[PDB]
This record gives sequence, structure tokens and C-alpha cells, in this order.
Amino acid sequence: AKYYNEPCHTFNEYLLIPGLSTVDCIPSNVNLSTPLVKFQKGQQSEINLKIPLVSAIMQSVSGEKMAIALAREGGISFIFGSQSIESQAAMVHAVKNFKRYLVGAGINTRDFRERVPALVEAGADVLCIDSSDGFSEWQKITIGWIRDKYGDKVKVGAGNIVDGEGFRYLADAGADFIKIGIGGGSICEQKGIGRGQATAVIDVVAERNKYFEETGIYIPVCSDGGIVYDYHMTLALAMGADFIMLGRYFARFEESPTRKVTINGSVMKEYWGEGSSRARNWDSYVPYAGKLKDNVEASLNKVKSTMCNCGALTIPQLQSKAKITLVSSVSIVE
Amino acid sequence: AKYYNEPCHTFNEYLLIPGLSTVDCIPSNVNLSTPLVKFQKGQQSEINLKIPLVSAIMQSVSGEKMAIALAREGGISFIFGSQSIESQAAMVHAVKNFKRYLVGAGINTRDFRERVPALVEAGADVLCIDSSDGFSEWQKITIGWIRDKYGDKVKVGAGNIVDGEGFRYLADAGADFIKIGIGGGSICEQKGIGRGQATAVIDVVAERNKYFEETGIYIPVCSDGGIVYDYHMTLALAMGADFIMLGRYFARFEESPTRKVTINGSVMKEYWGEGSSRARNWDSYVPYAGKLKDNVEASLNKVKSTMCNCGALTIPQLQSKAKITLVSSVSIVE
Amino acid sequence: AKYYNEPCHTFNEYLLIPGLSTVDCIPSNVNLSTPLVKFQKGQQSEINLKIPLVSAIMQSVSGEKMAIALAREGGISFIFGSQSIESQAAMVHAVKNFKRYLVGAGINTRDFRERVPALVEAGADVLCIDSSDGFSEWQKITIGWIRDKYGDKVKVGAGNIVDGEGFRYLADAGADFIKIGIGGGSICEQKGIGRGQATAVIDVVAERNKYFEETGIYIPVCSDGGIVYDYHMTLALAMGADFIMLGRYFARFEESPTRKVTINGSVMKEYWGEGSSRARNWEEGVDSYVPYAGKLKDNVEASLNKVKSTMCNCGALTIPQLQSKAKITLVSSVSIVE
Amino acid sequence: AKYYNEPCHTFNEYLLIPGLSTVDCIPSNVNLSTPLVKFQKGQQSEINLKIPLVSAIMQSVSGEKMAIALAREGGISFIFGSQSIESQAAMVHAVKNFKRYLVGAGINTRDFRERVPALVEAGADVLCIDSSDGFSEWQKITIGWIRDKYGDKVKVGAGNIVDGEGFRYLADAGADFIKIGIGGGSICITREQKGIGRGQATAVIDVVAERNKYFEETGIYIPVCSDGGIVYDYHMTLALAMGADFIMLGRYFARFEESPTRKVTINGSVMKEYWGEGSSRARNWEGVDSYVPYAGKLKDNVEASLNKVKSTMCNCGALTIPQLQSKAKITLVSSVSIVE
Ligand SMILES: NC(=O)c1csc([C@@H]2O[C@H](COP(=O)(O)CP(=O)(O)OC[C@H]3O[C@@H](n4cnc5c(N)ncnc54)[C@H](O)[C@@H]3O)[C@@H](O)[C@H]2O)n1
Ligand SMILES: NC(=O)c1csc([C@@H]2O[C@H](COP(=O)(O)CP(=O)(O)OC[C@H]3O[C@@H](n4cnc5c(N)ncnc54)[C@H](O)[C@@H]3O)[C@@H](O)[C@H]2O)n1
Ligand SMILES: NC(=O)c1csc([C@@H]2O[C@H](COP(=O)(O)CP(=O)(O)OC[C@H]3O[C@@H](n4cnc5c(N)ncnc54)[C@H](O)[C@@H]3O)[C@@H](O)[C@H]2O)n1
Ligand SMILES: NC(=O)c1csc([C@@H]2O[C@H](COP(=O)(O)CP(=O)(O)OC[C@H]3O[C@@H](n4cnc5c(N)ncnc54)[C@H](O)[C@@H]3O)[C@@H](O)[C@H]2O)n1
Ligand SMILES: O=c1[nH]cnc2c1ncn2[C@@H]1O[C@H](COP(=O)(O)O)[C@@H](O)[C@H]1O
Ligand SMILES: O=c1[nH]cnc2c1ncn2[C@@H]1O[C@H](COP(=O)(O)O)[C@@H](O)[C@H]1O
Ligand SMILES: O=c1[nH]cnc2c1ncn2[C@@H]1O[C@H](COP(=O)(O)O)[C@@H](O)[C@H]1O
Ligand SMILES: O=c1[nH]cnc2c1ncn2[C@@H]1O[C@H](COP(=O)(O)O)[C@@H](O)[C@H]1O
Ligand SMILES: CCCCCCCCO[C@@H]1O[C@H](CO)[C@@H](O)[C@H](O)[C@H]1O
Ligand SMILES: CCCCCCCCO[C@@H]1O[C@H](CO)[C@@H](O)[C@H](O)[C@H]1O
Ligand SMILES: [K+]
Ligand SMILES: [K+]
Ligand SMILES: [K+]
Ligand SMILES: [K+]
Repeated sequence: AKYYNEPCHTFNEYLLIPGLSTVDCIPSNVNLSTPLVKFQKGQQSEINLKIPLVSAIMQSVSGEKMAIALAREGGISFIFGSQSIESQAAMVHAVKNFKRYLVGAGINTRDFRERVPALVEAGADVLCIDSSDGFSEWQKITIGWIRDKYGDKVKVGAGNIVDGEGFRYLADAGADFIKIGIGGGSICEQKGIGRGQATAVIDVVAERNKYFEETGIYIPVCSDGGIVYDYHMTLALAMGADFIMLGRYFARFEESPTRKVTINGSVMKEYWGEGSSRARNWDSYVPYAGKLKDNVEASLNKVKSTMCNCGALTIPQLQSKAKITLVSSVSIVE
Repeated sequence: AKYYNEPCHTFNEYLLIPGLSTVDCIPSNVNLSTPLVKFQKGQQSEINLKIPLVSAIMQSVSGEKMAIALAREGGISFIFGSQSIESQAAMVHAVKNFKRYLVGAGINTRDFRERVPALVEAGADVLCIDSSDGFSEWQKITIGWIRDKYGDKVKVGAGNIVDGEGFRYLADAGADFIKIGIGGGSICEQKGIGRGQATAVIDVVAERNKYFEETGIYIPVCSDGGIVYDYHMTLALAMGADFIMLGRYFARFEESPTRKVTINGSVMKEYWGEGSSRARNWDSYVPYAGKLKDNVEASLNKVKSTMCNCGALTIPQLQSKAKITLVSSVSIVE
Repeated sequence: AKYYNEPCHTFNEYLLIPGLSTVDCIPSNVNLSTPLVKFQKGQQSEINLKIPLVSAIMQSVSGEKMAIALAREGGISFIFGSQSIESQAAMVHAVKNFKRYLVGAGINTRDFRERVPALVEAGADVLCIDSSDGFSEWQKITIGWIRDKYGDKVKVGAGNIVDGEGFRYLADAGADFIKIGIGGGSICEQKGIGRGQATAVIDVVAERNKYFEETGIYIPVCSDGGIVYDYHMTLALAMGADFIMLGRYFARFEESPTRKVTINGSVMKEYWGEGSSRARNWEEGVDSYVPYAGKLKDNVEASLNKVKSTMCNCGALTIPQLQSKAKITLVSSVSIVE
Repeated sequence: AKYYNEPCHTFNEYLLIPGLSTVDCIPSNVNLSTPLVKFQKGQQSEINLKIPLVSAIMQSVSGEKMAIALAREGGISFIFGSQSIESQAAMVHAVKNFKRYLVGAGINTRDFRERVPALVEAGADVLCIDSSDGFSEWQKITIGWIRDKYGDKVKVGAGNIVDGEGFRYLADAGADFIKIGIGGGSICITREQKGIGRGQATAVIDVVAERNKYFEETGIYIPVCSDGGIVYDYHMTLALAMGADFIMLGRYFARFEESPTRKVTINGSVMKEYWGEGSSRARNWEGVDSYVPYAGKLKDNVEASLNKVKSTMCNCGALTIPQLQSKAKITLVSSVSIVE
């Protein structure tokens, strides 16, 4: 078997060390745009978000309201695929025909032959294979089928890998963007598979950067899961992630499709995992945080502020200049 | 004194990182058979289990019912030896002439001269010297006696060492399989001897493989104790263990020779250690879990599924392909 | 991005290993004076404190009474700047004209143009640019303006950096002393910037000593925040810090400008961060309560006697000797988690 | 300042890995004797203990009863010096003329000119300078006075250091044995006061290495004592395996009937008093005051502990302490493992 020369780490084990902040670096001048899909060197991505946040492919988070709300702020949602092809297709259509908003859709490696056409006809701007382990022939086959039928006209995100090898496989398979994260989810012990979210992102980004140099193709990567604090967003971006996928964070908003409940005088909101027995056959609570616009605005202002402490006016600048340190276990145990 | 460059670790400190899962790797195609006794390169072991689980050499777990139930599922039990030579021989016989089922039996380094013949005559398929410290002349003497009288016809497992040095000694002594594990057991501080189960397995396996390349003799090793969760099974196997010995896991079952009791409305089963003042002169409660068949089925289904995430259809494949990472203490401390 | 070969640590992760104690090293002979502002090789700083303690630039700790009480013990306070220029200047004046006591003042990188002249006129002995991130052109600009107008006549501390790069920048910019500390404060998660206080001090100090070899200029550094126990003082000094800035420690005293409240039988004092909403509007911080400890004098005396005693276990009669002779070891997380 | 390439550790962070146990390595064949004072190569120590256990220099543990009981088991006690010279001297005399028993006495760097002569006259077999920081001129001066007046006739242990530098200094001053341990005692708040100390295991390991170098350099073997930090019996085996010739314990002995403290019932539990020598009461004839569980007679406890130690030694394939120190395989354990 193969072992590693060092243990994996989570976002909570790192801190950013300030760099030179110039007079022109004010939060208001910070550009949070980022590429969603792969593009060739010297060119621009066919799809660019204004903000680096995307909502999780979950019944408890990415519904119509969320897709529209998040799209309005510059992000994009991936309508959960744990429902019938018609339902999803409809939701996608609804978002597109609201008055245009970008919308994504999750797909599986089983019914893609009939699921993809529907989503495409429905107007989905981008798809993403949904899996806890994307390092497999099924994703290669699924992605290959899509290229076979739509060429580069259909954008499909892929996987969920945690190392260079997994990244490499999906990159060669054709994926437009690759998703990172196994076990870091807040609602994730069972199979004993996973890796610290921070280490997974750092390792995958290094591989992605090599790949770019080798092929001239820049494949955006998404840090999926593990975001507990706003500053985790800044760390994920600083470590190389182009955009971030969150579930819990969004589940707490008014726009999520879960019901608002009250527990012990506190207004909560339901939130369950896609791997739970209820979604797979198409569980917990999170504090109600209010409207998406208000929250997203706050989190990103904090992100923008921090970027300037690091001397960065753009995400690529941050990824280049960021100084990141590990923190001792005792420091965290405070 | 001799010191080590790194601290020893437990199974809870590791995670498996997915490998390439080919379309044909589905739980129903995974072969969980594994060798029980040493054989020559290129050949096969004389004894091969259908599943890599064996029950502990303890009064509270390996009785007649356990031996039959587990053998049915494809594993094997080592009838406890903290009882008269006549009693133990009786059990071995009952199991053998039930209607054939393989059964093991534990022996000690004191009365082996009469215990082994009785056990052998009763039809025991394999023996195992039972000790908390197999790194001793007594085990070498015992194996030497069995060889003197039966040559290679009687298979004898041996030890319980936690490093390459102990493994090498027992290998050269002639052991058919070597058991790993000191201080990792659930019901185990007193003498300050032991090692993290994970490091012990990793270290002994490395030595076992060197021995293989040097002699062409592959000696199976058993990871004994320390299994808290099902995923720990996959890890032990991935680290090189050919089979796993468990006590607590099996004590919880209906087939264990202990009585079922009720404590606070919760049905429990008695479970005490072989080092306790009662087994030696021939303690706690574990939750009742039901039938062995149903539990073993669920655990191994998880193991099979995980093996496929790792791209392995067989145990030897898992041991070769497995990517294993250490986890930060902060991560575990969650 | 740039990564570090080792995790940062806090003061609670270190212990001092004793050195040779001489017959004459007794607390009563230990000299605790330390330099406040940069000076050249072989020389003496123009401002030397009798004790290495200074109070934080916070509304909840450095008011007029604190300034007088701490100056009396040999230290110095930095009157908070989260108030109008007239009020702060008034405070400085009252301290200087009490009956003379040294006093400092915090300034910002925004209104320094008129804030500095007023504070200087009011009689402030030293100023300090107050910020959670001093690694910025604004600090260089502020010091530049000051040097342009008063040359070396006005002493100004600067920053709050946590690494050699930050120090080097502020040093070249002209700072009279550089303050270390981001995220180690007791009332500090949000932006995720910072570094363990011990590592920050150790790294900045190493850079400060290199700078000294290169330029012949010694720049005193201040370990700001993170002091929980008295022995943390000795450690901070041992690691290279010339003086220590504290907020919580002093807020607990009778002389702090905050009111006293009773929380379940215990007498407490209010203590809120300057990054909180209320101070900025004259949220990097919180609003808490620290146990009332009594008079500054008694407490400081108790803490320092502890420091002096430890210094002698280390074989040092002076702070510079300590920084030179100290044997410092990291302790296992298990040892701490006891 | 000076820093270290690695963090210090406590005894709880180590485990022993078995070695080859030969058929003849049985508890009843193990030799636990050990040298108490320095000797020259190829020679033997003028004082050898039958068991590597000595009792702390504390009012709460080393009184007359303790001294007699432990000496009977093959060890030795160091009568506490936080009392008048006449009192301490009387106690020593009592033990020596009980019916002969070896006994030790603690001394300080203040009144030694009058204290040493009295203790020697009373018949003390060995003295030991009692201090929390033995790395000082005062200890060298004290030892220098003793050498001047009695040459090598009077044996005196010294200090309490935690590193090679402190060891070397005391070794050069002329100490007959050196005590290791600062911040490891149970009744200590590992310096929430001064921030001085070092993990006991690392302190013993480091001091031992220097001791062995000093030996190769001078031919003089100086025994070292691991003082404090012993919680479990296996810590005893660890300390010895790490190179300690003998162990000094406070809490361990305080729990016994022979300790000079009172037995008191606390929540149905029979306890015994135990306070540090740096606590306000002993200094007025650093530490805290407390209770420990009553454990009964010293003989029964020391027998059980040492049986366990001997047994473990054989798991490591050692019949003697020097063999253990040579063959022991010691591993650090991950912090996660400890947090179990
Ligand atoms: N990120 C995480 O760590 C994590 C853990 S669970 C989880 C989420 O939970 C949800 C469920 O994930 P999942 O990976 O179990 C689902 P996925 O569809 O990838 O796999 C389920 C199973 O069906 C089988 N399968 C897939 N495609 C085929 C096919 N074409 N033909 C035959 N068999 C096939 C596979 O062997 C697999 O075991 C996901 O939506 C995901 O976002 N994420
Ligand atoms: N795996 C563990 O960490 C662990 C701890 S306790 C434990 C279990 O508890 C049970 C008891 O283990 P154990 O090691 O005490 C048993 P073992 O028989 O090995 O030893 C018991 C004692 O008898 C002595 N002895 C053994 N053979 C002889 C002989 N031929 N001549 C003279 N003396 C002899 C040994 O020195 C030993 O002290 C075992 O069944 C084992 O599985 N396992
Ligand atoms: N040490 C810590 O970790 C820490 C955290 S909060 C904190 C304290 O809280 C208080 C507030 O600190 P702070 O860093 O927010 C203050 P500072 O003045 O440095 O920054 C506040 C904001 O105003 C802007 N700003 C400053 N000067 C100018 C200028 N001249 N022109 C245009 N914009 C400008 C900056 O970009 C910054 O976002 C401080 O007193 C400090 O001691 N310390
Ligand atoms: N092991 C530990 O970590 C530890 C902590 S406290 C402790 C115990 O508590 C007790 C008290 O220890 P301690 O170190 O305070 C005592 P010690 O006598 O060694 O020191 C007390 C002080 O008096 C001074 N002093 C000593 N001799 C003289 C002299 N001759 N003339 C003038 N001044 C002098 C020294 O400077 C010293 O600071 C000890 O018995 C010890 O066993 N052990
Ligand atoms: O049932 C589940 N178990 C574990 N992870 C899940 C499950 N459902 C979704 N996830 C993952 O975790 C993310 C959510 O992360 P979160 O933002 O920490 O709640 C999703 O995008 C998935 O990758
Ligand atoms: O009394 C005992 N103390 C410690 N370990 C024991 C004892 N009896 C058996 N064991 C060991 O621990 C295993 C049990 O591991 P478990 O499955 O974690 O309960 C056995 O096979 C033995 O190797
Ligand atoms: O609002 C705030 N948040 C975090 N730190 C603060 C804040 N206000 C002041 N500080 C810092 O922390 C120090 C106080 O540290 P303390 O002594 O640990 O309470 C000050 O000198 C500042 O550098
Ligand atoms: O008051 C005290 N504080 C801290 N340590 C003490 C004190 N009194 C004695 N000691 C030390 O700690 C040992 C006790 O160790 P213990 O066996 O862990 O209780 C003694 O031999 C001393 O070296
Ligand atoms: C040579 C003198 C330089 C003085 C520098 C003053 C910097 C004050 O700061 C400036 O204040 C303005 C008014 O609030 C703002 O609009 C600017 O954005 C801000 O940078
Ligand atoms: C090239 C960009 C120059 C920006 C300089 C803006 C200066 C704004 O003006 C400044 O505002 C400060 C705050 O009120 C005052 O203290 C200064 O005296 C004043 O000059
Ligand atoms: K900055
Ligand atoms: K896979
Ligand atoms: K000293
Ligand atoms: K052994």
C-alpha cells in the first residue's frame, strides 16, 4: 500500500499571515469573479461567476428559489438530481424563464443518457456528476458519452476526488471543472474514506497547476464541503480553489427549500444529507440565518477585507501572494 | 535503550483515499478469501478462509456455537484454551462432527505436550499459541516440539508481537501465521507494554514482506484487537493484515458463550478478558447485537464496498493498491 | 501561495529550562529596565522604562488614571485613539501635568495630519500607530509624514506584524519600535489572519537581530496580547521582546476606566475590544468581563517579583541577559492537555 | 536564547516494546539492586540499594517510620530537612539505632555548616541538597565545603536539574549522585507560577546521555535519580529503562500507613494528607496541599509494584537494571492514542 509523509488537515488548522497592503487595496476594489469551466491558456472561460460561491447538489439546498437568489448575487446553484428527470428539468426551466440567470444541474452516472438531454433542452448552463467517489470509470464513461453527443457545447463538472491522481483521471476524461471533497462535509466514520479538506485542496491544486503547464488547459477546481466559518472561504480560495460549494451555509437561508421550524425558542431549518435514507430513495437542523443576499454580502465583505490584508485585489492574486501557516493542535484546543 | 523516530498510532488515526474504481468492481464481485497458513511463492495456502475474520481465544467469545456460526460464514474460531485439555478437546470434536466446518484452538506454552495431541486427535484444523508476549523462547520451544512430533502436518499460529524483530523470531521458529497486537484490545496501563495497533501491523507487515522476498515463504499475519468500527477492518486489511482477530465484536452476538442480561432496559452480554482473575484461574458488559450472520454480513458489505472505492476486487489487491493517510489530531478531536 | 514548514505556537506551549544561578542573582538585584525606542549599536535608547509593561491602546484600559498609575511603577500607557483629537490631547496633557510622568498615545493612519501635532503639543512622549495589520503603505506614509515634519524628534511605534517580512517593512519605513501580535489577544475566527504569539515573537525577533547586524540599529519590539499568566511575561521577554503590551491584565485594575459590575457574587470589570462596534464608532472584537483584581501597584509588583525570580533561575540579572541566556523548550500537546 | 529541536514529553507518552524473553528470565531471578553514589570504572559503589526506590525529602513522606519501613525493603529514605537541625538529627539517630538500617537526610544551601556536622554525627549514611533548581553556585559551594571538611567520606546527592548542562555543572562540583526533576511532581502546578520545567521522560533521557558521556570522559559513573512524575507502576519501569539508577517518589509513599501524615475520611474514602515542601507551612517550619488515597502497608505495595516491574523487565528480556537500560525498546505514543 501507499502512505503519506504527513497527516492531512482541515481548514480550522490554518491562518493567513498578512502581506503588504497597498493604498489601492480597498474592499470596494476587490474583484471576486472566477472561472467556472475549463479554458485554454490565453483565453477566457465561457462561464465566469461574479462571486466564487455555488450551492450544493442537495434536495435540502439547491431548489428554484435558491438558484434564482444565488444567481442574482453572482453565483450559481446546482439543482439537486435526486428527483425525477422531469422535476429537475422543470426546476431548471423555471430558473431560466424567470427574467438571464445562470443555473446548473447535477447528474448521476446511471440515467445520464436520458437525463442529460432533458436538462440541456431545459436550458441548464452547466452540469455536474454527483458522487462521493468520482475516481471511477463511470464518470469517465458519463463524461465521454457527453462529449460524444454534445462535444464541448455541454459543460460538465465532475467527480469529487481528494488527490492529484483522482484529479488527473477526471482531467483526462474531459471534465470542465473538478470537485474536491470527501468526508469534510458537515453532515458526514462509515467507510473510513476521506481526507482533510485543506490538504485535499492543496494537493489537487498542485496537480491542476502541473496539468495546466503540461497541456495549456486550465481546469477550475471546486472546494466542496467543510466550510464552517466565513474565513474558511478565504483559505479555500487562497489554497487554489477557484470556487466553493456549500450546503449547510445555504440551507440556513430563507431561500432554501427546507421547512422553517422552531426548537427551544430558536428558529431552525431542516437539513439532511444526500447520502441519508430519504434522498437516496426519491438529517438535522441548522440555525435560520435569514436572507441569502444579506448573508452572502457579509461573508464576502469579510473575504474582500482579508484579501487586502494579504495584498490581493483578485482571487488569482490571492492564490499567488497568500501566506498560509498551520496552527498547533494546542492553539486550536485554545 | 533504543528509541523510535516516530510515535505509534491507532486505527482511528487513518483514512483511505479512493483509487480508480472500474465498472466491474461492485460489492458482489469482491472476493474476501484469505490465507491462514504459510505457503510458498507462486502457490496457494493449504487453508484459505472465505472471509478474513476469526474470533478471539477467549472464554467469553469462542465457544462451540461461535465456532459453528462463524465457520458457516466462512471464517474460523480459535476455541479458548483456558479450560481443561479434555473440555477444549470436546468442543473441537463437537464442532468437527456437526456436519466440514473448520475450527481452531488456542494452546499455551506450558502443557502443550499433552494439549496438542489431544487437540490434534480431536480434529482441530489449526492451533495458535496464546500469549500477550510471543517474543519468547517458550514459543520457539513449543513450535519446535510440534515440528519434532508432526513436522508440517500440524499448523500452529504463534505469538503476538508488535514489531519486525518479534515477527522475524517467530518466522524463523516456524510459525504458520503470526498474530499482531499488544495493548490494543478493547478490554485492556498495567505493565506499560504495547504499541498502537496500526503501527504494529504496518511494521510487522513490512518485515513479513522482506521475509517473503528473502525466502519465498509468505507468512500470513493476523491483526488482533483494536477494531472499534467496521472501517477499521478495511484499514487493517489494507495495511497488510491477511485476517483479523476480534473479541468484543463477537461477544455481542447471540452465539457468544456469555449470558444475555438487562441493564437499564438495555439488553447486554457479559464480556471479560483472558487476563482477568477467573480465566487464568480456570470484566464488563457489551451491547447485545443479535445474530453473527446478520452482523458479519453488514460489516463485510461495508468492507467490500470500500474496497471497490479503492479499486480492489481481492484482499491482495487492496493491500497493493490502498492509499493510506495519517490524520491530524485536531481532525479526530473533530 | 506560500506555506510554512512548521505550525505556529502560543505561550502555553513553552517552558524555561534553568541555567546557572549565581550567588548574587536574587530578585532584589534584577534590573527590569528596557528600551522603548530604536537606538544605535553601543548606545542607549532615549526612552528607557523601569519595567517592561505597557497598557493597550484601548478605551477600556488606557485612560488618565491608568497612565498615571502605570508610569508610577516604571511603565507607560498609550492613551487610546478611539476618541476625538481634543479629548485624547486633553488626557495626555492631564497626565503630563499631574506631578514628570511618561505617557504615550495611539494614532491612526487617517487623521494623523492634525492628530500628531496636537498629541505632540499636549506633551506625549511617544506615539504608536494603532492597527490590526500594520503591514501597509499607510503606516509607511504616516511615519514618512512624521519624519518629514519632525525628523527624529518625534518617536512613533508602529504596526502589529507577526513575521520578519512585516518587521523589515516597518523597520525600513522608520518605526521607532514595532509591535507584534495578530489574533493572540484575549478578546479576539473572523478574518482568519494571525499567528501564534510565541512563534510571531520568535520570528520577528530573529529578523530584528539580522536587521541590527546589517544596520547597526536596534529596534525594540513589543509582544502585544496573549498574556494569560505571569510566566508568559518572562517567556515573551526571554524570546526577544523588549517590552509587553497588555489589555486584559490592566483592565482588571481599579485604575482602568471601566465600571465594575457583579456577576454571580464576583466583582467584575467591563472589557471590550477596539475592534468592536462602539469603539470604532466613537467587529474584530467582543464585550466581556474580567475579574476585578484590585490596585495596579500590588498586582504588577506581584507579577514582576515572579518574573525577577524566574530570571534568576535562568541566570539573568537583566532582561538582555535573559534574552541571551534563556533555554526555551516546546512542550508536547499531551503534557499541556495534562 | 536557545531552543530545542523537539518538544519534551512525560512518562505517559511512552510504551515499551517487548524483546526476547528467555526461559530463565523470571521475576524471582531479576536483580533490582542499584548504585546510590558515584564510583570509578571497574569498581563498585560504596552504597548499593536492593531496590531502586527512595522516598521524597518531604515532611509529608520521609519520617522515622517511613525510613525504617523502606530501608527494610531494600531502599532508603531522605529525612526531610524542613525542620530544626536538632530534630532532623534526632530522627536520623533514631533510625540508625533502631536495630543496620541505612538512612539519608536532606540539607539546604543555607545552614549546612552547622547542619552537616550534626547529621554526620547522628550517623546519616548519605546527604542530599534539597532544591527545586539545583543549577546554582550555592550547591557547588555547599558541596565544596563538604569536600573540604570530609573529603569523599561524606556522600552528598545534589541539585535537581533537567538537562545535560545542569548535570555537568553538579558533576564537576563533586556530587555523588544527581537528582532529575522540575515541574513533574504531582503536588506541582507545572509552573503556572514560574514557567520553569521539563517533561520528566525527556529530562531523564537527556541527563542520562550526558551522564554516559561524562563517564567515558572521566571514568567516573555518577548515578542519577528520576525525582517525581511517577503515577503508575509502569512509570517506574520506564524511568529505569531510560537510564535512571533509582527513583524518588513522594505521592507514592505518602499514601502508606508509615507516612507521617494523618488518615482522614473523605466521602467514605480513607485518605492521607500530602503537601509540597514549597507550600506555605513547610517553608515556615511552589506547591499545594491535598489528599491521596490510603494504600495500606508499604511492604505490600512495594512488593506488588516491583513484581510488576520485574515481570515487565523480563518481557524486555532483562534480568538486571543495567540490562534493561541497554536492551529496552521505547516508543512514543501519539497524542490521539493517549486521549484514547
Ligand atoms: N462528499 C462526500 O464525501 C459525500 C459522501 S456521500 C455524498 C453525497 O451523497 C450522495 C450519494 O453519493 P454516492 O456516491 O453514493 C452515489 P453514486 O451514484 O456515485 O454511487 C452509488 C452507487 O451505485 C453504483 N453505480 C453508479 N453508477 C452505476 C452505473 N452506471 N451502473 C451500475 N452501478 C452504478 C456505484 O457502484 C455506487 O456504489 C451524492 O449526491 C453526494 O453528493 N458526498
Ligand atoms: N494482546 C494483549 O495485549 C493481551 C494482554 S492480556 C492478553 C490475553 O490474556 C491471556 C493471558 O496471557 P498471558 O500472556 O498472561 C499468558 P502466558 O502463558 O504467555 O503467560 C503467563 C505466565 O506464565 C509464564 N509461563 C508461560 N509458559 C511458561 C513455561 N512454559 N514455563 C514457566 N513459566 C511460563 C510466563 O512468564 C507468564 O508470566 C491470553 O490469552 C491473551 O490472549 N492479551
Ligand atoms: N491585534 C489584533 O489582532 C487586533 C485585532 S482588532 C485590533 C485592534 O482593534 C482596533 C482597530 O484596528 P483596525 O486595524 O481595524 C484599524 P485601521 O485604521 O488600521 O483599519 C481600519 C480600516 O480603515 C482603512 N484605512 C485606514 N487608514 C486609511 C486611510 N488613511 N485611507 C483610507 N482607508 C484607511 C483600512 O483599510 C482599514 O480597513 C485597533 O485599535 C487594534 O488595536 N487588534
Ligand atoms: N522539583 C520541583 O519542581 C520542585 C519545586 S518546589 C520543590 C521542593 O520545594 C522545596 C523548596 O525549594 P526551593 O528551591 O525554593 C529552595 P532553595 O533553598 O534551593 O532556594 C530558595 C532560595 O533561597 C536562596 N538561597 C539559598 N541558599 C542561600 C544562601 N546560602 N544564602 C542566601 N540565599 C540563599 C536562593 O536564591 C533561592 O532562591 C524543595 O525542598 C524542593 O524539594 N521541588
Ligand atoms: O449524506 C451526506 N453525507 C456526507 N456528505 C454529504 C452528504 N450529502 C452531501 N454531502 C457533501 O457535503 C457537502 C456539504 O458540505 P457542508 O457545506 O459542510 O454541509 C456537499 O456538496 C457534498 O459533497
Ligand atoms: O484480559 C485481557 N486484557 C487485554 N487484552 C486482552 C485480554 N484478553 C484478551 N485480550 C486481547 O485483546 C483481543 C480482544 O480485542 P477486542 O476485540 O478489542 O476485545 C484478544 O484476542 C487478545 O489479544
Ligand atoms: O476588538 C479587538 N479584537 C481582537 N484583539 C483586540 C481588539 N482590541 C484590541 N485587541 C488586541 O489585543 C491586545 C489585548 O490583548 P490582551 O491583553 O490579551 O487582552 C491589544 O493591544 C490589541 O492588540
Ligand atoms: O511544594 C512542592 N511543589 C512542587 N514540587 C514539589 C513540592 N514539594 C516536593 N516537590 C517535588 O516533587 C516530588 C514529588 O513527586 P511526586 O512523587 O510526583 O508527588 C519531590 O521529591 C520534589 O522533588
Ligand atoms: C501629504 C499628506 C498626506 C495625508 C494623507 C491623508 C490620508 C487620509 O485618508 C483619506 O481620507 C479621505 C477623506 O476621508 C478619503 O477619501 C481617502 O480615501 C482616504 O485615503
Ligand atoms: C492620490 C490620492 C490622494 C488621496 C489623498 C486624500 C487626502 C484627503 O485629505 C486628508 O484627509 C484626512 C482625514 O480627514 C485629513 O486628516 C488630512 O489633513 C487631509 O489632507
Ligand atoms: K497587510
Ligand atoms: K474510486
Ligand atoms: K538555575
Ligand atoms: K518478550
